[PDB]
Amino acid sequence: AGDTTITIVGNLTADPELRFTPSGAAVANFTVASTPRIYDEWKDGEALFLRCNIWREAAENVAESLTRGARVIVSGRLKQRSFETREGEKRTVIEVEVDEIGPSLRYATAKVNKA
Amino acid sequence: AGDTTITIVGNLTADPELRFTPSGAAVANFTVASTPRIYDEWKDGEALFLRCNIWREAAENVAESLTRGARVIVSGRLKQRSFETREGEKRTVIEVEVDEIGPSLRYATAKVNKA
Amino acid sequence: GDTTITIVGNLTADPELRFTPSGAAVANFTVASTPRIYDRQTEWKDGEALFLRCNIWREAAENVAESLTRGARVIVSGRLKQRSRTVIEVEVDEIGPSLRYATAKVNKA
Amino acid sequence: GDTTITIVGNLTADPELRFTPSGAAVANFTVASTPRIYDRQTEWKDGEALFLRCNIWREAAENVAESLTRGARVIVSGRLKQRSRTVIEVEVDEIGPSLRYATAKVNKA
Repeated sequence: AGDTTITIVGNLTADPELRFTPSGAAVANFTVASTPRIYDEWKDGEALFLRCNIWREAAENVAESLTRGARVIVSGRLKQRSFETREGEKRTVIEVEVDEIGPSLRYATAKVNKA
Repeated sequence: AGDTTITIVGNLTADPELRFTPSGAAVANFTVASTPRIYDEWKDGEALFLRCNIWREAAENVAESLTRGARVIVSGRLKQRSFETREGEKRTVIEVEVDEIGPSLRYATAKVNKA
Repeated sequence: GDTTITIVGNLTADPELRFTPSGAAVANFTVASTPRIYDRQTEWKDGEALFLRCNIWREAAENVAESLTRGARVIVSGRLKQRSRTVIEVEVDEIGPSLRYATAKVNKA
Repeated sequence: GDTTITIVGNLTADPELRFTPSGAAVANFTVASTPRIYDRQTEWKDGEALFLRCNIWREAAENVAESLTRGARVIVSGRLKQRSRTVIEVEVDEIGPSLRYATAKVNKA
């Protein structure tokens, strides 16, 4: 189905965690901190931390290509979930299923190596 | 600062709530339910409910132009917040500060009236 | 895999409605998006102005034809496509009148 | 107020680096985005292929020049702008190599 996609630019809060599923598929998890502009001065504002995940090869590349602090351009779709019941109440979580990710060449360089 | 914007299409979970601030400014709140495609059949999947808010005039127009069920195209920026402390723990909320919103002409018509 | 974009702007003129030889409806129109420029506390101004032509099909274009006219403010979500010289247009997925400076009485099908 | 878009694709060829008469660096390149087509359980295929030319300035274009070459897969975030006949290009805000089929050793400034 897909729908509702977003593009976010920010830095990894920590190194990408690459763990393997029993089926052989790799999963790369990382949260992206997107910290805004400035003015007059210059003031960092708001900030948005989004939990991301990517699989297969893309996941492995990511794991051995990015580290904590890396500024990246992320594209993917937004996924939400909700909780409940009469003894406590309503909780909401959200994540991004990354379609593509790359380190930003805004404040850095990098020598790419296709396979 | 801005940054991280999104565009979502969906239906209002309920009529837009228009309340007035003591300062005279109007606030329009509404949550958008974005329910996905299908196939083979046809299966509604995932679903994403996003709390939106718009002010000033745009807010008032919205309030007297849209109702529960209305299919709309929303554009704006994503805003997140986080909670905490040693007796309970971590909670996260998110909202969209609408820049522009309009009813969709995908499954309907509407006669617009500029002011 | 398509490249999607969202654009806000006004209709260069009344939407053009036609019918392919098969019967399918087709509406062509162009949106003029005018930018932001500032100085903040020293007067803002509008930008270069971007003109993107849009196409919409089936029962949706029939809705555009019926609701939108010249100079209407609209928000468009679609996919960039380039023709065959060779221009870049937008195949509309969703479109509706912006409620920024206007109200509207919607009517479901 | 600008119209922003995100595009994935490969570099039509090595990036073109030049310097305005003032000294500012400028990199021009074009991204070829190739779509998705399917049948699901009956073989998928790629689409029409969109070609958008991109420009990037200052110390960022100097980074593009140094990291990207012909055929590299990249993800671009920018703003649509139309020139003066009259074409539509993308003024890049951020760009980096897609890690879909490749790794990379980044190096902060």
